Amino acid sequence: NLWQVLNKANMFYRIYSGELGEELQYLLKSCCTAKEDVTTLPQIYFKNGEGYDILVPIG
RNA sequence: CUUAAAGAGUCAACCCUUUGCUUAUCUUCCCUAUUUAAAUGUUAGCAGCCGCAUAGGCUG
Repeated sequence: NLWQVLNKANMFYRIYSGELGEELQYLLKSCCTAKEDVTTLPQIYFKNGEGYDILVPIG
């Protein structure tokens, strides 16, 4: 699948630095998005100096 | 307010059987245990006889 080919011989960094094309850089980055959901995830408090931040640790 | 917050692992059982660790052995020679000295500590608390005494006295 795409997971094997993008992960050997540093192929994801090769598409990321555009040795195989800038329009491919676009295709890669079109899939590289940040989708967010905080349900069923741990939510802890970390001290940031006179206050706390709710950190949601993702692996 | 801690990768916070939350959670039933349950069940079941035939390890079997078999067997030759035998064989032969020099332990061995050696040689100073020597010398003293208070048993003291009263070292015994007896035998009769005068008596109701297992109270108290006397006799040696």
